[PDB]
Amino acid sequence: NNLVETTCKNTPNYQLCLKTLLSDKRSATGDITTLALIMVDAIKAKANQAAVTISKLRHSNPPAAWKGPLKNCAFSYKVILTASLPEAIEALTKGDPKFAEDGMVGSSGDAQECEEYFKGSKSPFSALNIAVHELSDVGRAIVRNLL
Repeated sequence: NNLVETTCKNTPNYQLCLKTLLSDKRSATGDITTLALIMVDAIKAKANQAAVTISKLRHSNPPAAWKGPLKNCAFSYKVILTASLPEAIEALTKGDPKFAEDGMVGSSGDAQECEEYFKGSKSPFSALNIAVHELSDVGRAIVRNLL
């Protein structure tokens, strides 16, 4: 709480860090490594739901325009969920920060690149790409205190 506020001040989105951490029961007691894992779980929750939305979009006769971007975005979310986030969870739980930052750098890039494919058109799940990107950015900054 004291630590939560201070932790969140050292991030590029103070309000998103705080709304995210204060909404999880683990933040009251948790040390900063716990705050890091709470963020990673929030990125994961949004990434899982983007993956679901993409699948639903691709199998329901999608506009020809969305077909490339959705294909590509499906893969980006596969990388976030089965590589980047598990690694960052590995590194916080049993390793060292450094690699968590790598996984948060990755997931932030992948979520933006997915959004970028819709540029010049209407983007079907913008709030979810932006949330994954911004949560990952907050996450990056938290792990970057640890170093």
